[PDB]
Amino acid sequence: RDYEIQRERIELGRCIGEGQFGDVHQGIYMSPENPAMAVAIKTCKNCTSDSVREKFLQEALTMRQFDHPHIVKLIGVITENPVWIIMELCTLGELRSFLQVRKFSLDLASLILYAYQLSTALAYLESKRFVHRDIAARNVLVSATDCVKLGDFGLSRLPIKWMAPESINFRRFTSASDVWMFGVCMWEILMHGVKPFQGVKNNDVIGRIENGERLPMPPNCPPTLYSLMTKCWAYDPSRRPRFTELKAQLSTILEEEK
Ligand SMILES: *CCC(=O)NCCNc1c(NCc2ccc(Nc3ncc(Cl)c(Nc4ccccc4C(=O)NC)n3)cc2)c(=O)c1=O
Repeated sequence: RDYEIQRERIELGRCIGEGQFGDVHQGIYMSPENPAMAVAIKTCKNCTSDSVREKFLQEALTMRQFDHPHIVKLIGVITENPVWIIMELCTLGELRSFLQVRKFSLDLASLILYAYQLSTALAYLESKRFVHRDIAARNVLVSATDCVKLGDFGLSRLPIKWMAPESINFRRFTSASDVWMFGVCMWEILMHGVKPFQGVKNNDVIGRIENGERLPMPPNCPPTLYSLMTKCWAYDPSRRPRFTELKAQLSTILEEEK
Protein backbone atom coordinates (compact mmCIF):
# COMPACT_ATOMS: atom_id res chain seq x y z
CA ARG A 1 0.00 0.00 0.00
CA ASP A 2 1.69 3.13 1.37
CA TYR A 3 5.22 2.42 2.64
CA GLU A 4 5.59 5.97 3.95
CA ILE A 5 5.99 5.83 7.75
CA GLN A 6 5.52 8.63 10.26
CA ARG A 7 8.74 9.17 12.18
CA GLU A 8 6.83 9.50 15.45
CA ARG A 9 5.84 5.84 15.25
CA ILE A 10 9.50 4.79 15.27
CA GLU A 11 11.62 4.63 18.42
CA LEU A 12 15.27 4.21 17.47
CA GLY A 13 17.35 2.06 19.72
CA ARG A 14 20.91 0.80 19.78
CA CYS A 15 23.21 0.62 16.81
CA ILE A 16 23.61 -2.90 15.43
CA GLY A 17 26.00 -2.30 12.53
CA GLU A 18 27.08 -0.06 9.69
CA GLY A 19 26.49 0.05 5.95
CA GLN A 20 27.71 2.09 3.00
CA PHE A 21 25.25 4.90 3.89
CA GLY A 22 25.03 4.95 7.68
CA ASP A 23 24.47 3.04 10.88
CA VAL A 24 21.81 0.36 11.32
CA HIS A 25 19.78 0.50 14.52
CA GLN A 26 17.27 -1.76 16.10
CA GLY A 27 14.07 -0.14 17.27
CA ILE A 28 10.32 -0.34 17.58
CA TYR A 29 7.53 0.66 15.24
CA MET A 30 4.40 1.65 17.22
CA SER A 31 0.85 1.73 15.89
CA PRO A 32 -2.44 2.73 17.58
CA GLU A 33 -4.28 -0.23 19.13
CA ASN A 34 -1.71 -2.84 17.96
CA PRO A 35 1.40 -4.41 19.55
CA ALA A 36 4.81 -2.84 19.17
CA MET A 37 6.84 -4.36 16.32
CA ALA A 38 10.59 -4.82 16.55
CA VAL A 39 12.40 -3.35 13.54
CA ALA A 40 15.86 -2.60 12.20
CA ILE A 41 16.46 0.92 10.91
CA LYS A 42 19.00 1.79 8.23
CA THR A 43 20.06 5.43 8.51
CA CYS A 44 21.88 7.46 5.87
CA LYS A 45 24.50 10.11 6.64
CA ASN A 46 24.66 11.77 3.21
CA CYS A 47 20.98 11.68 2.27
CA THR A 48 20.52 15.44 1.94
CA SER A 49 22.09 15.12 -1.52
CA ASP A 50 19.59 13.82 -4.08
CA SER A 51 22.03 11.41 -5.69
CA VAL A 52 22.97 9.58 -2.49
CA ARG A 53 19.33 9.67 -1.36
CA GLU A 54 18.11 8.01 -4.55
CA LYS A 55 20.76 5.29 -4.21
CA PHE A 56 19.82 4.74 -0.55
CA LEU A 57 16.07 4.53 -1.23
CA GLN A 58 16.61 2.21 -4.16
CA GLU A 59 17.64 -0.41 -1.62
CA ALA A 60 14.19 -0.37 -0.01
CA LEU A 61 12.57 -0.60 -3.45
CA THR A 62 14.72 -3.65 -4.16
CA MET A 63 13.51 -5.31 -0.94
CA ARG A 64 9.94 -4.20 -1.73
CA GLN A 65 9.90 -6.59 -4.68
CA PHE A 66 10.08 -9.70 -2.53
CA ASP A 67 7.64 -11.56 -0.33
CA HIS A 68 9.03 -14.74 1.19
CA PRO A 69 9.24 -16.16 4.74
CA HIS A 70 13.02 -16.51 4.68
CA ILE A 71 13.91 -13.07 3.32
CA VAL A 72 13.63 -9.92 5.46
CA LYS A 73 10.56 -7.89 4.55
CA LEU A 74 10.51 -4.13 4.10
CA ILE A 75 8.17 -2.37 6.54
CA GLY A 76 8.23 1.21 5.29
CA VAL A 77 10.38 4.26 4.61
CA ILE A 78 10.64 7.78 5.96
CA THR A 79 11.47 10.17 3.14
CA GLU A 80 11.93 13.39 5.12
CA ASN A 81 15.52 13.91 6.16
CA PRO A 82 17.10 12.14 7.79
CA VAL A 83 15.88 9.36 5.47
CA TRP A 84 15.33 5.94 7.10
CA ILE A 85 14.54 2.45 5.80
CA ILE A 86 12.49 0.36 8.23
CA MET A 87 12.87 -3.44 8.00
CA GLU A 88 11.68 -6.38 10.06
CA LEU A 89 13.95 -7.32 12.96
CA CYS A 90 15.52 -10.74 13.12
CA THR A 91 16.11 -10.41 16.83
CA LEU A 92 18.78 -13.07 17.31
CA GLY A 93 21.23 -11.29 15.03
CA GLU A 94 23.76 -12.47 12.49
CA LEU A 95 24.03 -16.19 11.64
CA ARG A 96 27.80 -16.63 12.08
CA SER A 97 28.00 -15.08 15.53
CA PHE A 98 24.89 -17.04 16.47
CA LEU A 99 26.59 -20.27 15.36
CA GLN A 100 29.93 -19.74 17.14
CA VAL A 101 28.33 -19.15 20.54
CA ARG A 102 25.44 -21.64 20.22
CA LYS A 103 27.64 -24.55 19.08
CA PHE A 104 26.99 -26.92 22.01
CA SER A 105 23.26 -26.02 21.92
CA LEU A 106 22.38 -26.88 18.31
CA ASP A 107 22.42 -30.19 16.51
CA LEU A 108 23.24 -31.16 12.96
CA ALA A 109 19.48 -31.23 12.33
CA SER A 110 19.28 -27.49 13.06
CA LEU A 111 22.10 -26.62 10.69
CA ILE A 112 20.55 -28.55 7.83
CA LEU A 113 17.28 -26.73 8.54
CA TYR A 114 19.00 -23.37 8.00
CA ALA A 115 20.40 -24.57 4.69
CA TYR A 116 16.97 -25.80 3.62
CA GLN A 117 15.41 -22.46 4.63
CA LEU A 118 17.99 -20.40 2.76
CA SER A 119 17.46 -22.60 -0.30
CA THR A 120 13.72 -21.85 -0.40
CA ALA A 121 14.60 -18.16 -0.30
CA LEU A 122 17.16 -18.60 -3.08
CA ALA A 123 14.94 -20.76 -5.26
CA TYR A 124 12.25 -18.10 -4.82
CA LEU A 125 14.71 -15.50 -6.02
CA GLU A 126 15.68 -17.80 -8.89
CA SER A 127 12.07 -18.07 -9.99
CA LYS A 128 11.97 -14.25 -10.01
CA ARG A 129 15.21 -14.43 -12.11
CA PHE A 130 16.91 -12.21 -9.49
CA VAL A 131 20.67 -12.56 -8.94
CA HIS A 132 21.87 -11.97 -5.40
CA ARG A 133 25.67 -11.90 -5.92
CA ASP A 134 26.38 -11.92 -2.15
CA ILE A 135 25.35 -15.19 -0.53
CA ALA A 136 27.50 -15.82 2.55
CA ALA A 137 26.74 -16.79 6.15
CA ARG A 138 27.69 -13.22 7.19
CA ASN A 139 24.57 -12.00 5.32
CA VAL A 140 22.10 -14.42 6.94
CA LEU A 141 20.14 -13.30 10.02
CA VAL A 142 18.43 -15.27 12.80
CA SER A 143 14.72 -14.71 13.50
CA ALA A 144 14.36 -17.76 15.81
CA THR A 145 16.29 -20.91 16.70
CA ASP A 146 14.30 -22.56 13.90
CA CYS A 147 14.12 -19.62 11.46
CA VAL A 148 16.87 -17.81 9.53
CA LYS A 149 16.48 -15.27 6.72
CA LEU A 150 18.52 -13.59 4.02
CA GLY A 151 19.33 -10.15 5.36
CA ASP A 152 19.00 -6.82 3.65
CA PHE A 153 20.25 -7.16 0.09
CA GLY A 154 21.85 -3.71 0.22
CA LEU A 155 23.69 -4.38 3.48
CA SER A 156 25.06 -7.57 1.90
CA ARG A 157 27.23 -5.80 -0.68
CA LEU A 158 35.21 -8.30 -3.68
CA PRO A 159 34.10 -11.35 -1.66
CA ILE A 160 36.74 -13.41 -3.43
CA LYS A 161 36.63 -16.41 -1.11
CA TRP A 162 32.89 -16.91 -1.80
CA MET A 163 32.79 -16.26 -5.58
CA ALA A 164 32.42 -18.64 -8.51
CA PRO A 165 35.40 -18.91 -10.89
CA GLU A 166 33.48 -17.20 -13.72
CA SER A 167 32.62 -14.44 -11.25
CA ILE A 168 36.30 -13.81 -10.49
CA ASN A 169 37.72 -14.25 -14.02
CA PHE A 170 34.96 -12.52 -16.03
CA ARG A 171 32.72 -10.64 -13.54
CA ARG A 172 29.87 -12.95 -14.63
CA PHE A 173 27.10 -13.21 -12.02
CA THR A 174 24.24 -15.64 -12.65
CA SER A 175 21.92 -17.94 -10.75
CA ALA A 176 24.52 -20.66 -11.26
CA SER A 177 27.16 -18.47 -9.64
CA ASP A 178 24.75 -17.91 -6.74
CA VAL A 179 24.62 -21.72 -6.40
CA TRP A 180 28.40 -21.77 -5.87
CA MET A 181 28.24 -19.03 -3.20
CA PHE A 182 25.43 -20.92 -1.47
CA GLY A 183 27.63 -23.99 -1.24
CA VAL A 184 30.30 -21.96 0.56
CA CYS A 185 27.61 -20.60 2.88
CA MET A 186 26.37 -24.13 3.47
CA TRP A 187 29.92 -25.16 4.33
CA GLU A 188 30.19 -22.18 6.72
CA ILE A 189 27.11 -23.35 8.59
CA LEU A 190 28.27 -26.92 9.12
CA MET A 191 31.48 -25.24 10.33
CA HIS A 192 29.56 -23.08 12.87
CA GLY A 193 30.62 -19.78 11.36
CA VAL A 194 34.20 -20.53 10.33
CA LYS A 195 35.29 -18.51 7.28
CA PRO A 196 36.43 -20.22 4.05
CA PHE A 197 40.15 -20.06 3.19
CA GLN A 198 41.20 -18.57 6.52
CA GLY A 199 44.78 -17.35 6.26
CA VAL A 200 44.89 -17.64 2.45
CA LYS A 201 45.28 -14.42 0.45
CA ASN A 202 42.47 -13.27 -1.87
CA ASN A 203 44.62 -13.15 -5.05
CA ASP A 204 45.67 -16.83 -4.57
CA VAL A 205 42.15 -18.24 -4.12
CA ILE A 206 41.40 -18.33 -7.84
CA GLY A 207 44.56 -20.38 -8.41
CA ARG A 208 43.76 -22.94 -5.71
CA ILE A 209 40.22 -23.26 -7.14
CA GLU A 210 41.46 -23.55 -10.73
CA ASN A 211 43.77 -26.36 -9.59
CA GLY A 212 40.73 -28.17 -8.11
CA GLU A 213 41.23 -27.62 -4.37
CA ARG A 214 37.88 -27.41 -2.57
CA LEU A 215 36.72 -26.73 0.96
CA PRO A 216 37.04 -29.98 2.93
CA MET A 217 34.25 -32.00 4.42
CA PRO A 218 33.18 -30.41 7.73
CA PRO A 219 33.44 -32.58 10.84
CA ASN A 220 30.07 -34.33 11.35
CA CYS A 221 28.56 -33.30 8.05
CA PRO A 222 26.84 -36.24 6.29
CA PRO A 223 28.51 -37.42 3.06
CA THR A 224 25.33 -36.89 1.06
CA LEU A 225 25.36 -33.23 2.16
CA TYR A 226 29.03 -32.68 1.29
CA SER A 227 28.41 -34.48 -2.01
CA LEU A 228 25.67 -31.89 -2.53
CA MET A 229 28.11 -29.06 -1.79
CA THR A 230 30.87 -30.30 -4.12
CA LYS A 231 28.26 -30.31 -6.88
CA CYS A 232 27.62 -26.60 -6.24
CA TRP A 233 31.38 -26.14 -6.61
CA ALA A 234 31.61 -27.61 -10.09
CA TYR A 235 33.91 -25.46 -12.20
CA ASP A 236 31.51 -25.73 -15.09
CA PRO A 237 28.51 -23.60 -14.24
CA SER A 238 26.34 -25.82 -16.40
CA ARG A 239 26.91 -28.77 -14.04
CA ARG A 240 25.83 -26.97 -10.86
CA PRO A 241 22.38 -27.86 -9.48
CA ARG A 242 19.58 -25.35 -9.70
CA PHE A 243 18.19 -23.92 -6.49
CA THR A 244 14.97 -25.90 -7.03
CA GLU A 245 16.97 -29.13 -7.06
CA LEU A 246 18.90 -28.05 -3.98
CA LYS A 247 15.70 -27.36 -2.04
CA ALA A 248 14.33 -30.82 -2.84
CA GLN A 249 17.58 -32.58 -1.98
CA LEU A 250 18.10 -30.66 1.27
CA SER A 251 14.50 -31.45 2.22
CA THR A 252 15.30 -35.17 1.98
CA ILE A 253 18.62 -34.75 3.81
CA LEU A 254 16.76 -32.94 6.61
CA GLU A 255 13.95 -35.49 6.84
CA GLU A 256 16.52 -38.27 7.30
CA GLU A 257 18.55 -36.44 9.94
CA LYS A 258 15.69 -35.28 12.13
C1 LIG B 1 26.58 -0.12 16.18
C2 LIG B 1 28.07 -0.34 16.33
C3 LIG B 1 28.56 -1.79 16.22
O1 LIG B 1 29.76 -2.06 16.34
N1 LIG B 1 27.62 -2.72 15.97
C4 LIG B 1 27.93 -4.16 15.85
C5 LIG B 1 27.40 -4.90 17.09
N2 LIG B 1 26.45 -4.05 17.84
C6 LIG B 1 25.35 -4.72 18.20
C7 LIG B 1 24.55 -5.71 17.62
N3 LIG B 1 24.59 -6.36 16.42
C8 LIG B 1 23.79 -7.59 16.38
C9 LIG B 1 22.64 -7.67 15.55
C10 LIG B 1 22.70 -7.66 14.15
C11 LIG B 1 21.54 -7.78 13.38
C12 LIG B 1 20.29 -7.91 14.01
N4 LIG B 1 19.11 -8.06 13.38
C13 LIG B 1 18.81 -7.59 12.16
N5 LIG B 1 17.55 -7.77 11.76
C14 LIG B 1 17.14 -7.30 10.51
C15 LIG B 1 18.06 -6.68 9.68
CL1 LIG B 1 17.64 -6.11 8.13
C16 LIG B 1 19.36 -6.53 10.11
N6 LIG B 1 20.20 -5.94 9.22
C17 LIG B 1 21.52 -5.88 9.47
C18 LIG B 1 21.98 -5.29 10.65
C19 LIG B 1 23.35 -5.24 10.90
C20 LIG B 1 24.27 -5.73 9.98
C21 LIG B 1 23.81 -6.30 8.81
C22 LIG B 1 22.45 -6.38 8.53
C23 LIG B 1 22.13 -6.99 7.32
O2 LIG B 1 21.07 -6.81 6.75
N7 LIG B 1 23.07 -7.81 6.85
C24 LIG B 1 22.78 -8.48 5.56
N8 LIG B 1 19.69 -6.98 11.34
C25 LIG B 1 20.24 -7.93 15.40
C26 LIG B 1 21.41 -7.81 16.14
C27 LIG B 1 23.71 -5.69 18.76
O3 LIG B 1 22.69 -6.27 19.16
C28 LIG B 1 24.51 -4.70 19.33
O4 LIG B 1 24.48 -4.08 20.40
